Order: sequence, then structure tokens, then C-alpha cells
Amino acid sequence: HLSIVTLEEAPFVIVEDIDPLTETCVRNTVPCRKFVKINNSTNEGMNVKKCCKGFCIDILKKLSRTVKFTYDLYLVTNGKHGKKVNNVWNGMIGEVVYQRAVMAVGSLTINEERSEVVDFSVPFVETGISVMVSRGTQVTGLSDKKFQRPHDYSPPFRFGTVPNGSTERNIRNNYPYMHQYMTRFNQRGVEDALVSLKTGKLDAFIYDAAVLNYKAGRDEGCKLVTIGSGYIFATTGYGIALQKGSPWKRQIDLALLQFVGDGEMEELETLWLTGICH
Amino acid sequence: NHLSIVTLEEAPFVIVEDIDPLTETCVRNTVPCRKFVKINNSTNEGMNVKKCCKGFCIDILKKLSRTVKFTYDLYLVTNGKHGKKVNNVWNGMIGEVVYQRAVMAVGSLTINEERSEVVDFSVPFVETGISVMVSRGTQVTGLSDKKFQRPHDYSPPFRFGTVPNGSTERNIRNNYPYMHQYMTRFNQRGVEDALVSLKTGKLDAFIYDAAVLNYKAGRDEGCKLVTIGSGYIFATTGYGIALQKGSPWKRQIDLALLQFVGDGEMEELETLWLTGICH
Ligand SMILES: CCCC[C@]1(C(=O)O)C[C@H]1[C@H](N)C(=O)O
Ligand SMILES: CCCC[C@]1(C(=O)O)C[C@H]1[C@H](N)C(=O)O
Repeated sequence: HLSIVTLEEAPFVIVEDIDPLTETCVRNTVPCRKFVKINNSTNEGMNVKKCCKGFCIDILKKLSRTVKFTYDLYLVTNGKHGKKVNNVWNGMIGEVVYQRAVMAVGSLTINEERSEVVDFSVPFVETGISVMVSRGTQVTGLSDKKFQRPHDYSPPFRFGTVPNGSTERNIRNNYPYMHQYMTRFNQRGVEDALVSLKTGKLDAFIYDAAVLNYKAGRDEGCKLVTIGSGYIFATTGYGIALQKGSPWKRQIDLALLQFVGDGEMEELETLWLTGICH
Repeated sequence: NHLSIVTLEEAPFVIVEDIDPLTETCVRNTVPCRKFVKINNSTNEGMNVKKCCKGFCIDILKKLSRTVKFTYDLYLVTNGKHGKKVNNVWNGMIGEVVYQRAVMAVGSLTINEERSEVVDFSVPFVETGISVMVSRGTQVTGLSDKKFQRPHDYSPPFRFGTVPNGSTERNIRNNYPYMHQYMTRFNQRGVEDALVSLKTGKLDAFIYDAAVLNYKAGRDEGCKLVTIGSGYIFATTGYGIALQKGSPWKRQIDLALLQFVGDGEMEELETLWLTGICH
């Protein structure tokens, strides 16, 4: 009944293929589909069915047992989390804004531009802006002199983020020089940034706090250290996105508070999010 | 001289001391702040007494009125503390802004959704939430530990409480009625009282604001206290400068705070006032 959109980002949402011999998503996974175009000219395409698992998938399973709803999970195709591009929202935010999905689940950072057009769950994952450097690099945060005067260092201090998300907006809306310097170090994905950090091609990676803490926690060899931005103005959390004025915000929040109360949340946190390093 | 600003005493964010009587002056890192004290406990008759104010949020106020270039009149709230709707009327610092007795409210003021329906808030400059403090040695995973869920399963019953009428009590009473009703018998009148009961073994856990508990555990004489996050992620927020609803000054106050965070002035205040020595 309920159309729910998600986005793949480990460890919160992990996407794998279905076994063709089964027609089944098994173990801890649930069925999720994707509308994939036939080529790069039309929008013509068809659904391909996949399997989805992760921390927020397990939250969705708990939510639809407790609130007692059935759902059809699908993966966003136009954009990622959410950005206003040419005055139209893309990503998961757009799917809720334009009422193609009743809910959006995943590593969706609650911010203030987004909550002008969608209603939000209570935060269930603490997040913000964090800085990750190679183990050995010493930075106090985003206010360090390597981030404010990068040309004082040889080579110039190399740091960047993943564009079009919650982190870039917080930098672009408040510190224009920092943002303009960063875009030449735009990192396409989390995995690319960690490779350049450990190989010495990047000095610092600015990104979401929850993702960076998880990646540093179970990194092969414990080579990555994460420190808070110090941008306390950007502290927030992941939230389930609902349509503006949604009648389900009340019951979705009540179920999440139950999980936080009875320990289901902390037990989910030690299944997916705990780390080993530091 | 122009802007009336209300604050509330809570170390290390606001520390209140008396004026030197030979001078009538506030010197060093302190600024003049006044208090309206009643003459007795019968009428509302009273007079203003002048005091000196210092701390982390006082130093934020000094930077804001240098950068934005305003002069201010600092006074200490007398009816209530931070802010609560009592008999459908707001008291404390929130009430002073709601009823237009103060243009701004500065201090350990936690941003929540009930407060921001009647006042506007700066961007957060101190991240806070709900935290649990126990004696070093007590093992709790958070507020969802079964010592909190089922306190009567232990002998004696698990003794934990908070300070009433604040952000923490509202977050618990609005969502977990049994936990709140059990806590009120362990209501702590102040932070200092709760730390004494923890170190003497008369209280098992102290739920309170995260920033204050992290500071108190950081500078405890002997490092006797351990702080752990609530796990109540729904209650994560921060301290904010309270302004009247639709205030034209929220924009300029935010721009100055964002400048301090950008140029390192904030990190200089945080390691002068808030960093600790214990772990
Ligand atoms: C655009 C890919 C990465 C963007 C993210 C960021 O900018 O931090 C991670 C997203 C964040 N959780 C959000 O919801 O915008
Ligand atoms: C009135 C007792 C103080 C309780 C507080 C809390 O609830 O944690 C500390 C307050 C908090 N900073 C707020 O703004 O309410």
C-alpha cells in the first residue's frame, strides 16, 4: 500500500541482487525495486527487483510490524538524498514533495531547508558534519588554520566533500571561500575519498558524521581518524521524511520512541553501527 | 544602555559573583549584571542589586556586542529558571522574551520545539542533549538499560532522578510516563546536590543536560563521575540565544556566531571554559 523510497548508503541501506532461482529476498533482506532506463536518451525503462538490508531497513521492518502497515520499497533514481536543482527537488526529498512516496527512509539528514517542504520524524541517528583525516594528520576541526588558509602549506591543503548533499549546503551557505576552494577536491563517493586519504592523495574528507564514524570504526588497519567539524550549527540527525502535514508523523514518532525506550534501537545500533578502531 | 538581555546562572556557562564594594565595578573577564530581589517573602516589593557575571556564554555575549556593535543591559531572571509553561504562562528566561521584557536570552538555554513556538532561536552554538551520570564503576548502557526500565528488579530499587522543570524533565514526561513518575521521588534540587549523592553512594544515576554533565565529569575532584549518552537521540539539540518570535536580529546574531565558528574564536572559548582533564 504505502510507497516508500530509500537510497543505498552502507551501513544504513545495503542493496544486493535477488537469486533468480528463488524469486525471493531471504535472510534479513526485504524486496526493493529500481526503475532503470533502457538507454541514456529516453526515460523509458522498467523495474528491476532487488534486495535491501541495513540499519534503516531494520527500522522499516520494525515500523511496519508495530504500526502494522504493508509497503512497497523502491530506490530513488533522480538524484540522491535531496537538493533543489532549478527550483525542483530531486532525490528522496523530491519523491515525498511530489507525493510519489508517502515515506522516505535512509541516511536522510534532517535539515531546515528540507523541513520547509516535508515533515520529519524525530531524529533516530545523531549526525552532523565531521572531518576525517589519515591517522597521523593533526587537525583541531574545520576552524584549523589548514582549512582557513590552505595556501600556507606545501602542497596546499587538499580537502573536499561529496557534492549536492546536506554537508555542501551547510558550507556553501555560510563559508563561500571554503566551498569554492573545496569544489576542485569534490569527492564522487565515500569509497573514493577513503582511498585517496590512505594513499596520501587527500589530506581531509569532510562528510556526514554518522557515516564517517562508522567507516573509521571498522576500517581495514584502522588508518582513519574522525574529528568533529566544530560546526555545531549543523548538528542534527537522520529522520524519516513525510509529506508536509502528514497524518502519519504522530504514529511513526510514537513507534520510534518505543524502540528507543525498550532497547530495540540500541540493539540495532550494536548490530550495524559499532566499530573496532580508536 | 539599550538592549535588555536576561541570563541565568549555571556554571561554567554563566558564573555570578558580587561586586567589589570599594569600587562598585566589575573588572577582569566579568560584565555588570543586576538582579531584582524582593524585600521579603510576602509582597512582590523589591529592589535591584548589582552583580558581576562571567562565563562561556558571557564571553559569547561580549563577542556578539563587539561584532554586531550593540550595548546591552544584563539582568538575571527572578521568576523561574530556563523556561516552563506554568498554568499556561511562561516563566524563566523564555517568559522574559515572550512578554517582551528582554530582547535576548543568553545562557544554558536548550532549544526544544515547545520553546520555539513562542520564541525564535539563533543557530546552536553548544551541542547538548540528555546524558546519564553514574559513579565510576556503575555499568549502564544508557536510559534503555534495564536498571532504568525495571528499577524494582534490583535491591534496593535503582535510584535515579533529574532536576525538575527543565528541558530534561519535559522530554521524559512527554514520552515515558512511568519512568517520569518513578523519577520524581528522586528529584534533585541542583546539580551540586546530585553529584554529592552520587559520590556518597546515595544516588545511582543522575539524568541531566549533556553539556553540563560532560563538563562536570571533566573536572571532578578525583574523577569519580562517568557520563554516558542517554540514547534518547530524539532529544538531541543545542543551546541557543533566544529571541522574540519574528525578531529582526536573529539574522545578524547568527552571522556573528557563524563568523566565530569560522575564524576559531569559538574553539578558543570552548577550550578556555569547557574542556576537562578526566576521561
Ligand atoms: C550527496 C551525497 C552525500 C550527502 C550527504 C551529505 O552531504 O552529508 C550524505 C548526505 C546527507 N545524509 C544528506 O541527507 O544530505
Ligand atoms: C530548570 C532545571 C534545568 C534543566 C535543564 C534540563 O532540562 O536539562 C538544564 C536545563 C536545560 N538547559 C533547559 O534549557 O531547560
